Amino acid sequence: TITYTSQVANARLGSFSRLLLCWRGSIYKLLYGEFLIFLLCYYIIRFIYRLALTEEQQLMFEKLTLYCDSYIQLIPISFVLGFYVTLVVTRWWNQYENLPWPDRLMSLVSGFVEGKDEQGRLLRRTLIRYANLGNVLILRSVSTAVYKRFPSAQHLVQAGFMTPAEHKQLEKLSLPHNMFWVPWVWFANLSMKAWLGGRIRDPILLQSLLNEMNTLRTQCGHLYAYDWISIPLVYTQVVTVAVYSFFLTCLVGRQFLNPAKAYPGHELDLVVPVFTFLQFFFYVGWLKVAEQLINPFGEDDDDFETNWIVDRNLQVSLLAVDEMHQDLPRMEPDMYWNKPEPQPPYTAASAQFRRASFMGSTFNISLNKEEMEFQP
Amino acid sequence: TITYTSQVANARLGSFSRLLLCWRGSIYKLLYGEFLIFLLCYYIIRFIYRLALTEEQQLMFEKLTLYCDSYIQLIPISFVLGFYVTLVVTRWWNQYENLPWPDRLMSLVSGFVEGKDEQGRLLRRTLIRYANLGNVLILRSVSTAVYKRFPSAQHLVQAGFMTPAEHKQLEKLSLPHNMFWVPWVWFANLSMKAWLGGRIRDPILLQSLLNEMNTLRTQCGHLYAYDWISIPLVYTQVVTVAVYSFFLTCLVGRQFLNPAKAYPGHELDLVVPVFTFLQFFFYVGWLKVAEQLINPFGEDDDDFETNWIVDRNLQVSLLAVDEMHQDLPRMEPDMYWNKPEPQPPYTAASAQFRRASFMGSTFNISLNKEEMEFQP
Amino acid sequence: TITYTSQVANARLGSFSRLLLCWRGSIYKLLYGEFLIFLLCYYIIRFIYRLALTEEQQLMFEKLTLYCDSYIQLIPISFVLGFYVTLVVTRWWNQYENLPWPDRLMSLVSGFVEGKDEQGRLLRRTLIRYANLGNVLILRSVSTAVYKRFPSAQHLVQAGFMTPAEHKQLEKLSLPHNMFWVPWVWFANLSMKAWLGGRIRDPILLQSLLNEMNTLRTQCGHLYAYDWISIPLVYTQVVTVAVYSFFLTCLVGRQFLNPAKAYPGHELDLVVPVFTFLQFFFYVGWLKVAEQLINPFGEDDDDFETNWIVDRNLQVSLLAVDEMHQDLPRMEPDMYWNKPEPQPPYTAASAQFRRASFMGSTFNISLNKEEMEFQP
Amino acid sequence: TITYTSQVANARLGSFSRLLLCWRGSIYKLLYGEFLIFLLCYYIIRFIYRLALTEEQQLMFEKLTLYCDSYIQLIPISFVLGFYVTLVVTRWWNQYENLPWPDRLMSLVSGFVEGKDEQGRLLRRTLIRYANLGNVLILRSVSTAVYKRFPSAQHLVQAGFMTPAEHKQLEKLSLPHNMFWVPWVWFANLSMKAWLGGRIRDPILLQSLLNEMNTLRTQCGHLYAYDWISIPLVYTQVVTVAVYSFFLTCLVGRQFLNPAKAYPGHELDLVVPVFTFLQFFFYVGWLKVAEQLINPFGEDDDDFETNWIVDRNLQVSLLAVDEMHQDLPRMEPDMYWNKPEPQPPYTAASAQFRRASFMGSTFNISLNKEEMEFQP
Amino acid sequence: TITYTSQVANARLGSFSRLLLCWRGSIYKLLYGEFLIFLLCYYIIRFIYRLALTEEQQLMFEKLTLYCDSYIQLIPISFVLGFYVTLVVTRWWNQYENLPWPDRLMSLVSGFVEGKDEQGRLLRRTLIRYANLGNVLILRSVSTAVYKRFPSAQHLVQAGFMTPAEHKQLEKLSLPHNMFWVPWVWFANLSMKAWLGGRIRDPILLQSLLNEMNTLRTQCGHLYAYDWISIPLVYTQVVTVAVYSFFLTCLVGRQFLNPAKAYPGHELDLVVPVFTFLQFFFYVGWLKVAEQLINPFGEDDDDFETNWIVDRNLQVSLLAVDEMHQDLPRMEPDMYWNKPEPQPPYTAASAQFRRASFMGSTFNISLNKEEMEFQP
Ligand SMILES: [Ca+2]
Ligand SMILES: [Ca+2]
Ligand SMILES: [Ca+2]
Ligand SMILES: [Ca+2]
Ligand SMILES: [Ca+2]
Repeated sequence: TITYTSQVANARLGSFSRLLLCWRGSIYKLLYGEFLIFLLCYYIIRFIYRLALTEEQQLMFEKLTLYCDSYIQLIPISFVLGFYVTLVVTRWWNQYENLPWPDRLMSLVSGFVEGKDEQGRLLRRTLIRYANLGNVLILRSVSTAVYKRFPSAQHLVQAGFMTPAEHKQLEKLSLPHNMFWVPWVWFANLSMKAWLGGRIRDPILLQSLLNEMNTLRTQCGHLYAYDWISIPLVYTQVVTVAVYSFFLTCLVGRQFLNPAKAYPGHELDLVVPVFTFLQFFFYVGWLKVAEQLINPFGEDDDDFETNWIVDRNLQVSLLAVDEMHQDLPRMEPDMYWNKPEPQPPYTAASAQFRRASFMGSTFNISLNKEEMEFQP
Repeated sequence: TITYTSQVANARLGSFSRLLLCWRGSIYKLLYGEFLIFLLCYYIIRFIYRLALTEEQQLMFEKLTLYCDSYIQLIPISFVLGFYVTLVVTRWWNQYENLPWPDRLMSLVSGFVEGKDEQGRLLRRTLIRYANLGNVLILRSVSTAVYKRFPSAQHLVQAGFMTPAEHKQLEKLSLPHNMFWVPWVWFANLSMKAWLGGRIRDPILLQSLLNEMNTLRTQCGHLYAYDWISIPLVYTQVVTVAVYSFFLTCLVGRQFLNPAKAYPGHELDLVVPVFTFLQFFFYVGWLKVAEQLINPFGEDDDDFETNWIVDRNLQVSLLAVDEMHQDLPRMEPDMYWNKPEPQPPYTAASAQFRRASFMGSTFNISLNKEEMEFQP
Repeated sequence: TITYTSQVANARLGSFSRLLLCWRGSIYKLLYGEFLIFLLCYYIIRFIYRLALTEEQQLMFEKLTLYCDSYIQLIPISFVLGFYVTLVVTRWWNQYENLPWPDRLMSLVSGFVEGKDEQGRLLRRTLIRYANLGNVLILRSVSTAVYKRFPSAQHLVQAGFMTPAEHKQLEKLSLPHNMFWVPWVWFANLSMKAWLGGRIRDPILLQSLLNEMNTLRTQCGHLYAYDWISIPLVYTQVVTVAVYSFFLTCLVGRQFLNPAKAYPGHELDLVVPVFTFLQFFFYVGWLKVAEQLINPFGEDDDDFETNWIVDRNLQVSLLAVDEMHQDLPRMEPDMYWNKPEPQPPYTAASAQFRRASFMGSTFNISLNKEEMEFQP
Repeated sequence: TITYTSQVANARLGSFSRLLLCWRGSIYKLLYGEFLIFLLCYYIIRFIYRLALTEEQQLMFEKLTLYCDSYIQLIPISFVLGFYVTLVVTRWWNQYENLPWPDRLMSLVSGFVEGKDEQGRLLRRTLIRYANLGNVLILRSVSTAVYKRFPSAQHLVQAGFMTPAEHKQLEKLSLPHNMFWVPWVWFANLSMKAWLGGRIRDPILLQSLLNEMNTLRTQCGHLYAYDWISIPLVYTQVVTVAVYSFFLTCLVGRQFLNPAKAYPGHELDLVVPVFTFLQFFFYVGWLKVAEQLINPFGEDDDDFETNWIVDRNLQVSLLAVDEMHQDLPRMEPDMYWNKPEPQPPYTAASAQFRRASFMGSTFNISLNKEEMEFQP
Repeated sequence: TITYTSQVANARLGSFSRLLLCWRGSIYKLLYGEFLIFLLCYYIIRFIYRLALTEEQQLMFEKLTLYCDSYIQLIPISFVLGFYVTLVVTRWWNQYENLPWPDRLMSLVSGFVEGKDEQGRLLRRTLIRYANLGNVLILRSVSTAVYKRFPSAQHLVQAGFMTPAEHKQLEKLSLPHNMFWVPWVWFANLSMKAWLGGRIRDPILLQSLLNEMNTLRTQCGHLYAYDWISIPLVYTQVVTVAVYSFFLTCLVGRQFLNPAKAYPGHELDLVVPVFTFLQFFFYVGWLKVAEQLINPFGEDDDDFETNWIVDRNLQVSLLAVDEMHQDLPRMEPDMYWNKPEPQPPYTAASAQFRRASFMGSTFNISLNKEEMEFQP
C-alpha cells in the first residue's frame, strides 16, 4: 500500500504532476525491465535494417514497415484493456472489503462476556483469539507475505496465534481441504458453553455474538473464493496477446526508415520513437495496473499490508476484550451540560470552514401571497 | 460542497448554460493556472519559431510540427480519463455514504435509556458523546479541515468532544495505531452497565443499540480504508502522463505555421488555437474532476463539509438524547380523525401537481366478453 | 412521471417509433427553444455570408468554414456525455429508491399497537403521522412541488400533517439546521411510552417498529444527501462546454458554401443542414436527459410525483393503522381446501400463457446404463 | 422465457453458431417486419433512381447519394444504443430479482403456526394465501399476461386467490389507488391474532414471520415502481431517432449507383447491399433487445412467465403450509453414521470431475530452513 | 476452475506473458477448431482465386476483395462484444456468489442443537443433511457435472445424500415442478420440533437457525433463476452474427491479391494474413470467454467445480455438527497472557513486510502555534 491521500487533498496546481516523481509503486518500477527489452529489440532491428540489409532487402523491409504501420491501429487494445482492468479493479476493492476486522466482534465480546476473574479473562481472550485464528488461517492460505511469515501451523503456535492444544485438535480434525473454517465452529461451541455457564446473561447477546462472528466467516469465505476462482485465464490471455502483439508490430512498423525515399510519414528521421515509447508507457502501464492488482495479497508495493493488519488485529482485539472490559473513563457532566446549542470553537487555521447549515434546495423559492393560499 | 440543486430543478432553456457563470467550484478556478502556463509556453514557442529560427531551422521545425500533429490522436486520453474518473466518482460517493450520522443511534438512545434524573441524563449524553467522539477521531484522521480544527487530542478536550478523564484513559490505552476504535468499546461496555443497572429495561433494546453503534463503526472503518488504500499510484500516473503528454505534443503540433508554404491544414494563420484551448479545457477539466474528488475530505470548494457535519451531529445528538427524552408533543385527535379519505389541500401554486393515481400499466387493456371467460 | 409501460409491453412492429408521437416528456418539448435559437443563428450567419461579405471576405469566411469543419470531430462530446448521463441516471434511480413508503411500518403499527378504544386509535394514528410528517418535512426540503404546496410549517398545520402542539414543540426545538429528523425521535419516545403502557406487548415488537422507522430515516437522510451533494459543478460545466462548443463550431463549419468554388464536401448546396440538425437533436437531447433528471424532484413532466406520493401515503397509512386494525375478512376454507394440486383456471385470452414447469437445464441429458453406474 | 442454458453448458465448436437456428425469441422474429419494410423502401428507391429519373436528375440523386453516404458515420448510434440497452438490461434483471417467492415465508408459516386441527390448517392456509394474493394483485397490475388471466377481482374470486369475504372487505376499503398493499396489513393483523391465540408460541417467531412478509412487500413495491417509473421517454426517443435516422439515411447513401460514372466506392454494382443489411440486423436487433426487455412482463417470447410463477407459488405454498406441516420423513441414522470422512461415489460419466481440494495459492511456495526461522 | 493466483502474486517481468504457455483453460483449447476451419476456408478461397478464376473473373474477385475490405471496419464488433461479455462476466460472478455454503448454518447447528446422546447426534446430522440435500437437488438441476454424478434421486439415495424414507416422502409430495425447495420446509419443521422437544433451548436460537437456512434457500433460488432465465437469446444472436459476419467478410477482404496490379495496400504478397489471424484470436477469444462463462456449471476447464463443493460441504458439515459438537481445545492462558502489546515474530523471509501503522492522511500536517489556537 502506497498512500498519497495527503498529497491530493486539494486540487492544487499540478497536483497529479508532483506524483510523477514517486518511485515506490510507480509505473517506472513496474515496466522498466519490459521497456529496456523493447528498446533493445527496437534498436537491434534498427541497426540490422540500417547496416546488414542490402538495397533490395532494405526496400522489402521498408515495404513491410509501412504494411505493419497500417495494422498497428487494427488492434483494439484500448477496448480489451479497458474492460479487463475495470474487472480487476472491481475485484481488488471487493477483496479489500472482505478483509476481516474483529472490531464489531471485539466490542460485543468485551461487553457481553462477563467476569473480571481469570475465567472471564480467559473466556474473552479465547473467543477473540478464535476470531483472529480463523482470519490468520485464511490469510496465510491466500497471502504470500502471511504464508512466508507463517509457513507452518507450528509457526502459528510459536507466534501465539494458536496454542499447542488447538494445534493438536486441528490435526485430529484434519480433512483434505483447508481447515480455516474450524475456529468458527469452536467459537460457536465456546459461546454456547459461556451462555450455559452464565457468562453470557441472555441468548439475544449470544445471537449478536454469533451474527458478528458469522459475518467474519462470510468475509473469509469471500477471500477463499477470490483466491480460488481466478479471472478466467482465457480473458487474461486475450488481453496479454492484445498488448504484446501491438508492441511486437510496433517493433517493425515504428522503425524510422531512410528519409531519402521520402515515404509519406517518414519525412524526418528522429532516432527515438518518442510517441511509440509513450504508447508503450500508456498501454503497458495500464496492463501493469492489472498485473499488480490481479492478486492484491502478493508482495507488490501497492499490495495489501496483510501482516500489519494481522498484528494490529491481534493487539487491538486482545486489548479491547481484556484490559478495556468494564474499564470505562469516569462518567461526568460534559462541557455543554447546560448549553442547549453547543458550538465547539474553531482554530485560526479552520475558521474558514465554518458554514451555515444547508436547509434544502427549496429554501429560497419565493411565492406571492395569492400563490401561497390553500384552495378549497 | 457547492450546491446548485435549486438551479437545475427543471430542464429550462439553457439550464446548464447559466451554470457556466459560476466561479466557486468552477472549472476556471481549477485549471486557470495550468492554462496560463500552457498559454505562456505555446506563445513562447510561437515567438521562438517566428523570430529566432532560420529558414532551414524553420523548415525543420515545420516538419516536426506536422509530424507531432499526426500523433496527437495516437494518445487514447479519452479512454484512460474515462475509466479513471468513473472510478474516482464511484469512490467519492461511497466515501459520502460512509460518513457516520448518529440519527438512528440517537433515536434509540433517547427512547431506550431511561431516567429523567441527572444519572439518566448523564448516561444518555455519555453514550451519544462516545458515538460523536469515535466519528470525530476518524474524521480528524482523514479530513485536513477537521485536523486543522483539532490538531491534537487536547483540542478535542478544549472543544468538549472529550473529557480530561477520557483523554487520560485514551493515553493509558495508547497502541502504535489509530485509536479511533476505542469509543465503540467504551460504548458497548457502558451500554452493558446501563442494562445491568436497569436503565435499559430489556436485552433486545441493548442489542438494537449495539447494532446501530456497530453500523457507525463499520462506516468509520470504511473511511479509514479509503484514506489508507489510495487509488493505485500506477493508475494515477498513467492518466497523468496521458493528459500531460497530449498537451506537451499539442504545444508543438498545434502551432500556427507560416501560411506561405500552404501546408495542408495550415492555410489560414489564426493567432489563438481556439480548439486546442477547448481540448485543454475539456481534458484537463475532466482530469481536475478526479484531482478534486480523489480526496473529498480536503479543502476544495466541492469537498465535503466535515466541520459542519461534526458540529451539526454534536448539537442534534445532544438535543435528541437530553431535551427530547420522553418530551413529546401533546397527543390529540388529528384533522382527519373521522375522515376516511383524507385530502390535504393544494395552494394555487401547487394545484397543477394534483394527479390521479397510477393504477398499473394493465389498467386500460380492453378484452371482449368471450376473451374474459374462464375455460375448463 | 410519463408512464408508457403499457405501450412497450411487447416488441411489436415499430414499438419505439409510435413513441415519437408523444409531446409530454418529449425531446421536442425539452429542446425546441434551444433548437429555434440555433436555427436562427445558423440562418443569420448564412445570410451574412451570402449577402454582406465581399469576394475576399467570403473567401476568408469559406477558409474558416472548412477549418472549423475539420475540428468539429476533435470534440469528444460522445465520451463526456456518455459518462455524465450514466452518473445522472444512476443517481436518479437511487433517489427514487430512497423515497420513503410507510407500508412496512404501517403493517407493523396496525398489528403490534393494541386497543380498539380511542387511546389505541390515537396512539396508532400518531405514530403513523410521525412517520408521514418526517417524510413530508424532508420532501418539502428537497422537492419544489412539495415546497410550493407547503411553503411554511403553518401550511403543514392547515393541511393536517402537523398539529398546533407539534408545531409549537418544533419551534421550541429549533436549531440552525433542517429539523426533518425530529419526528423520528418523537416516534422512538412514543413507541417506548406505548411499550411501557402495555399497548405494545413485547419489546421484540418494539424493536421491529423502531427498525422499520429507522429504515425510513435512512431513506430520508439519503434524500437530504442527494439534494445537498450536487454532481460536482466542474463535471457539469465540462459536459456543458463540450455540447455548446460543438454546436457553436457547427454554426460555422456546417454552413453551406457557394457550390461555384466546388470545395470537397460542398458540391451541392442544400439549404437545411439535416444531419447537423439530427446531431443537435441527438447530443442536445442526450444532455437534456441529464438536465431533466439531475434534480428529479423539480416540476418537469418526467420528475417524480412527490405530491401524489405524499397524499397516497397519508391516506393509505391512516386507513391501515385505524380502520384495518384487527379488522379482518372472515377466515373460511378456500376453494382448494381439499385439492392437493390446485390449478386456477385460464381465460380464453390467457390460455396461451399456460406452460409446463422448467425443471432445470440438466433435465434432458441422456446417459447410458454403464455411464450411470456408480464406481467403487 | 426461452431457456438455452443446456445448449451452452460447454464452450464447444460453434456453440453460439448453433443458436442462430432458433426461431422463438430469435432476432428474425423480432425485426423481420421492419426489415421487409426497409428492403421494400430500398428497392423502390433503387427502381425510381434507375428508371424514372432523367440524366440530370440522376446526377443530382447520385451527388446526394455520396453526400448522405459521408454522414451515415456522423451518427453515434453505437454509443446511444450501448448505454440505453445496458440500462434496460440492468432494469430487466432487477425486475426479475423483485418477483416475490413465498418459499422463505411458507417455511416459517409451516414451522411456526401450530395445530394439526382444522383451525391450524385454516390459519396457515389463510396466511400463505394472503402472501399469494398480494403477489397476484401487484402482478395483475404490472403484467399483461396476468391481467388477461384475471381481468377483474371477480376472476380472482372464481380462481380461488380470493374469497367472497376478502372481495367484500377489499371493496369496503377501496381508495383511488392500487389496493395491492391490503393483504400485507391483513397478514400482520392475522399473525398478531394467531400469536395472541397461542398458535404462535413466541413473539420472536412472529417477528420472523413479519420480516419475511415485509420482504415480499418491498419486492412488490419495487415491481410497482418499475411499472410506474418508465425509463425517461426522452432517452427512449433519443435512441429511437438515432436508429431510424441512421437507416433512413442508409436508404439513400447505400444505393448502388451506375458503375459507368466510376465513383469512388461504387466500382461494382451488386444488387443486394449485404453489409447495409448486416448493419440493419446488428443495430435494429440491438434496439429490439431493449424493445423486448423494456417491459419484461408483456407477452414476448423472452418475457417472464408470470402466470407459471403464480400457479407454481400457489401450489407449492399451500402444500408446504398444509400437507408438510409437522410431516417429516423418518429420522434415522444415515449412510455415513460412523464414517469420519464421507466419500459419496462417482458414476463412470462423472469420475473425471473428482478433484483434489484447492488448499490456497500459497500452498506450493518453497522456503529454505534459514528463511523459515523466526527472528528476535 | 484453473487457478493461477500464485503465478500472478507479484507484477514481475512478463508476469502475464508466462501465462501464454498454459493449455488447460487456454484460448488455444477454446478456438483451435474454429481457427482451423477459418484457415482451411481462407486458403481454399486463396487457391480458387489463384488457380481456377480467369483474368476477368480474377479482376471481378479483386474488385470484391477491395469492396469487402472497406466494410470490415463498418462492423461494430468491439462494442457489441464489449457490452455482452461484461454482462456474462457479471452473471458468472453472481452465480458463484449464490453457491450455497453450510458453514454459517453448521456452526449454529453444532452450537445450538444440544445433546451428546444418539438423539442429539441424529438431530444435528439430519438438519445439516437437509441443508446439503437442498443444495445438491438444486445443483443437480443446474449443473451438468452434478447431474451426470446423480442422474436420478435413487443415485442420491445410493450416495447417502438422501435416505429411502426421504425419497419416499419426496415421491409422495411430487408436484410438476422442481422439488428442490422441500428440504427447507423439512428443516423448518424439524427445527421447530427440536425447540419444542428442548433440544434448542431458546426461540432466539431457532430464529438464528431459520435465518441462516433461509439465506441458503435464497442462494439456491438465485441459482434456479440464472439457470432458467438465460441471457436473452436475441442479444446472444446479435453478438454471434457480429463476430461471424466480421470473419466471413475477412475471408474475402483479407485475401492477398496479385501484387502485379499494385493495388493500394496489396503491394507485397505475404502468404499468411498474420494480423487477420491476430484479430481472429482477439475477437473470437473474447467471444469464447462468454461461450465458456455463459453457463458456468458445465464441464469446461474454467467452469465451477460443483462436485468438489458438494463433497467438501458434506464432509465439513457432518464433521462440524457431529464430532466438533461441544468438543473444544483445552482453554488455557495464551502466549500474550500478561503482554499488553503483543508482537508476534517475523521469519527472515517476512521481516521486510513489518510496517509502521498508517495513522491517517492528516498525521504529518504542520501548523504554527498561532494557527493552532482556538478563537472566541
Ligand atoms: Ca499483486
Ligand atoms: Ca479534494
Ligand atoms: Ca428535474
Ligand atoms: Ca416485453
Ligand atoms: Ca460453461
